[PDB]
Amino acid sequence: VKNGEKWMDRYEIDSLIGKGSFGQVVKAYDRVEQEWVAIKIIKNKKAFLNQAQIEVRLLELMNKHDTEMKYYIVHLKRHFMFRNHLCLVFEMLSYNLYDLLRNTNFRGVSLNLTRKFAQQMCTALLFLATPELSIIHCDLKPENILLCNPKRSAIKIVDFGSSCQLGQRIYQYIQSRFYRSPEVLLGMPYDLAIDMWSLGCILVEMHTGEPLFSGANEVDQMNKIVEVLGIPPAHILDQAPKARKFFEKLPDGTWNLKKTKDYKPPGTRKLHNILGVETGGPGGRRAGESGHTVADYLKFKDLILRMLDYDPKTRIQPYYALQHSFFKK
Ligand SMILES: Cn1cnc2ccc(-c3cc(N)nc(N)c3)cc21
Ligand SMILES: [Cl-]
Ligand SMILES: [Cl-]
Repeated sequence: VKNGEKWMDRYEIDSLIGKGSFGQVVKAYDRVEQEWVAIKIIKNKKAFLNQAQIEVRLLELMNKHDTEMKYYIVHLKRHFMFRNHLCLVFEMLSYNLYDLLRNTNFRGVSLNLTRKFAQQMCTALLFLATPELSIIHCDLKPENILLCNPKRSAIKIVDFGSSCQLGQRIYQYIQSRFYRSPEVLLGMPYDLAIDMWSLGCILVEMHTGEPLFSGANEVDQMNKIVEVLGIPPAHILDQAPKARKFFEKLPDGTWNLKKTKDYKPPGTRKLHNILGVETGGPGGRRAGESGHTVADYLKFKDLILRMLDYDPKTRIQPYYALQHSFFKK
């Protein structure tokens, strides 16, 4: 697709904004509404088309529920078929939270800005947890959270390409590795709690600048999690189909790691130190900055650890996250 190209007496293609496995996204001028739009053009291949059809049904499903909380999700304006490609038309948005991290030279944004992102994302998750919706994003990460305007801190989630309703799971290998939940790593059946896990991983990374758990593969990933959170509870591992990819069961001291050729011991890389709760924030770089008091850090550490609960049934849901002391006055 070239700049200038006109479609159906209606769309004037300008440029490529984004590319994907799914196809590509372009900045186009809508001649009818008299405004710029983002067009997500799916490749004319069964695989992407079928997955894109599910994205469109889930977005259309969301647009049917007018309430406060639906406005944290990219608005699908319309979709249509053209030159044998499915095309999704969305409102134009700005750069994503990865680029934002890139721009801070991976030094991270303030606890104050992290909080504003956190509250918006928790609100999105509460909206998707609507019983008649019950949508699991399955690919929450900085790159899939966009700024609404480059001047401002308003954010919106994008890419429902992997999304599925509760009990419409297709693939068991889902989520970006860095943001993959234990349950999905362990090959267990997954609910909306995996997005909360991802959100935990994301918020820490927005403030520190570096991923919380940057596994180079699933075995690596699980060890970097164990470094911070220790061994997962017996009852979770007893039920896990891929427990034995990572751990070994014995009679006494039921569960332990499968050591390879050599990370820190289980639960020793304390989140306390990762955050720099008592040491002036990440790399001490927040020493004496306001809204970076130890009281402020500890509230965040609590909320994050509630988000990184190993147990998805006791892991903090979105409603109770919004009512946390981290979001008070
Ligand atoms: C880069 N960019 C600017 N405005 C946008 C609006 C939407 C999208 C977009 C939405 C969905 N559902 N999936 C992908 N992969 C991209 C990207 C945008
Ligand atoms: Cl990333
Ligand atoms: Cl995925």
